[PDB]
Amino acid sequence: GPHMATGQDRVVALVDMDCFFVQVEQRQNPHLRNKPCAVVQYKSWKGGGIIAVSYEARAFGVTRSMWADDAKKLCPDLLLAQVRESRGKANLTKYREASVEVMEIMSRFAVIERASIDEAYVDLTSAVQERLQKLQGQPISADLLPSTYIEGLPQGQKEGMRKQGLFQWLDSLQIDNLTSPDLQLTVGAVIVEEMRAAIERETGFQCSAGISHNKVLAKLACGLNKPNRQTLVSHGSVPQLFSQMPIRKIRSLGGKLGASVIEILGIEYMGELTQFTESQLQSHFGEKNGSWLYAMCRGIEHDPVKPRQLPKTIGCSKNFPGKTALATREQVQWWLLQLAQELEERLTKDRNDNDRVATQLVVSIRVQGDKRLSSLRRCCALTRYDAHKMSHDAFTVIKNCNTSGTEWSPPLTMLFLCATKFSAS
DNA sequence: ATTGTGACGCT
DNA sequence: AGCGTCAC
Ligand SMILES: Nc1ncnc2c1ncn2[C@H]1C[C@H](O)[C@@H](COP(=O)(O)OP(=O)(O)OP(=O)(O)O)O1
Ligand SMILES: [Mn+2]
Ligand SMILES: [Mn+2]
Repeated sequence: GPHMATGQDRVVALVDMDCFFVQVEQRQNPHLRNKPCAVVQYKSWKGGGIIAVSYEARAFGVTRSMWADDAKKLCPDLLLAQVRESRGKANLTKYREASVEVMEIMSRFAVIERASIDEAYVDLTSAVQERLQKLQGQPISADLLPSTYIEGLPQGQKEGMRKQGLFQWLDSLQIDNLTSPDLQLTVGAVIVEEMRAAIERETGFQCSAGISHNKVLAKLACGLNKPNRQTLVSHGSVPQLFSQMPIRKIRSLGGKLGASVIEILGIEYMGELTQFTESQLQSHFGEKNGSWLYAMCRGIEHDPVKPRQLPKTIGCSKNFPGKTALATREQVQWWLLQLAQELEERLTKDRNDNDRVATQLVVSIRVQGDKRLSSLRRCCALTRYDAHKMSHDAFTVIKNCNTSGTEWSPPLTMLFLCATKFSAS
């Protein structure tokens, strides 16, 4: 009823760079622009593993996780850019530094939560109030929303439809009510157009975005119209949108929890969750998950945009699959040193840029025969940014996992070093 | 023989 | 603390 909180208090956007690693390589190498092309890691096994794919290449069926040899079967003219190799492993520095370029621009407009290397949430609530006060009642022109889709419109050529839906939306707006959530979302979308224009002018990178009242809806919205477009998902659009939305498409429901929601309740679509009481959902999925589901299927989520532009952890990982598994102590020591040297480089740079020091070193490994991705995770003190010391300490901490009696058994299929627990410096 | 990350929850 | 889930 009237006391029914509608979860319409905030304006939240999710900005995601289109095929980000590919764009980084296309900026650097103009020969790759506007072409089917992908970014690959390594090159020996089946041509390398594809980790990013241009939209031209996606049209042929090329996807992430595909081997390059197989992608070339689908797309014989596919162009490839290789991830840099340093110290025997893939090194993602070029893409981290490009991400920082973009995040720094986004931070001029509003508070950002770095959600991954290529995407960030934006809390636009205060920016919208400021922009509304600056407007003082004038209507919002379609010209201010040149790449915006209004989800669910029009109702009652793709660009033609986009413009029809946008006109229907803007005609319907009550511009004189500064408290209308729909108006607030629209102004948020204006600001996000400006943000996206700034990113493209100052980096060359294009991105898509979602604008809604919370992070889950903003992330869902972002994927509705890609690439190089943005989508506004209003509170009112939620019943129709969710009525045919597979549960696995909502952030955090793509895994075993979503599968159990489907199996236990006997439903397929997000909207079907509205038929259950909060207590019913809590009984199946726990107190937190149940309350979250009960609100989220109504379009309501309260998870804040956290003020956090930097990663909380700095990690270095390598898999050693099949016959590359490590079977000698020297092999284990040498790779621990390689990882620790990349970690030391990145940490020293982080301490200089961001005025902080890590204090905990996490060491994880995967043993051949383990079906788990991580077999053992142990922590030690990180007291100095010294690669030899970090590697000696990781060895000291994992050494009792060798069940042999110079050899290493069972052979190691993964090494992982992660610097955590940062404190101001 | 998806790899290399990175955030967060549970107990 | 160590392990598990989820998504890029
Ligand atoms: N499994 C992975 N392994 C390594 N890198 C990955 C993996 N998944 C995603 N990435 C990298 C490459 C991507 O360019 C970057 C951003 O991821 P993501 O937003 O999901 O897709 P994308 O930016 O490549 O295309 P788009 O967002 O337009 O669909 O992170
Ligand atoms: Mn992306
Ligand atoms: Mn992304």
